Amino acid sequence: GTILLDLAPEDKEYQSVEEEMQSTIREHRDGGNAGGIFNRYNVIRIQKVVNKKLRERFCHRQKEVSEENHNHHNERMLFHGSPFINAIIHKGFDERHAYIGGMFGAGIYFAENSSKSNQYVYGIGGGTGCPTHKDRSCYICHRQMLFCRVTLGKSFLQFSTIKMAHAPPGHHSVIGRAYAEYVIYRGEQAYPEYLITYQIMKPE
Ligand SMILES: CC(C)(C)c1ccc(C(=O)Nc2nnc3n2CCS3)cc1
Ligand SMILES: [Zn+2]
Repeated sequence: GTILLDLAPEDKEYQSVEEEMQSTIREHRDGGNAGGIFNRYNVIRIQKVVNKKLRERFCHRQKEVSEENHNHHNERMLFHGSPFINAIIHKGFDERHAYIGGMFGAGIYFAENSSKSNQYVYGIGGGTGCPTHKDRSCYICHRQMLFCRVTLGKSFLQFSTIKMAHAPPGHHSVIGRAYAEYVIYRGEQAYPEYLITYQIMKPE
């Protein structure tokens, strides 16, 4: 099944992913309620997910999208957080477990900003936080999030909240607008490329 490759801190690839993660921390409108308070992550581990069934399904989808998007994937690296990352890296994304409460409909959601996704690591609104301390801003418990290859194909820009079950005709994804949220409606338009294990760090 799924094989995890551990990246070394010396690898440029490691240093790019951590750079994307550290440099996209923002202040969120809920004052850090869901995701905690921090200016930095402490990155513990970065692992590359290798799964043959999933790579195959991703590629397949990727080709269909290319055809309808002038032979462009429009692939982006985006974050995703969920308390079921473990099911994700073994069975892929599953739109049947879509974010029912999502602003732009029932799809699978991704962020440019790591701090956005981190808000969903323990559940929606941050849930009741970590299992041990029930603390959404815990600094001890290890969190995991995904930095994913996401096939956006042709994106539809939505500036209003609106329940969508699927992308608009001729489109493969929705970009919704504070900051943009990227939504896909098919699980195979995302591959969980990097599994990041980390902590949020208490500001000094
Ligand atoms: C399994 C349950 C708890 C239903 C679930 C529901 C929604 C999400 C999710 O959408 N997470 C996420 N990661 N990055 C972003 N988001 C949404 C904003 S941008 C993850 C898990
Ligand atoms: Zn904890």
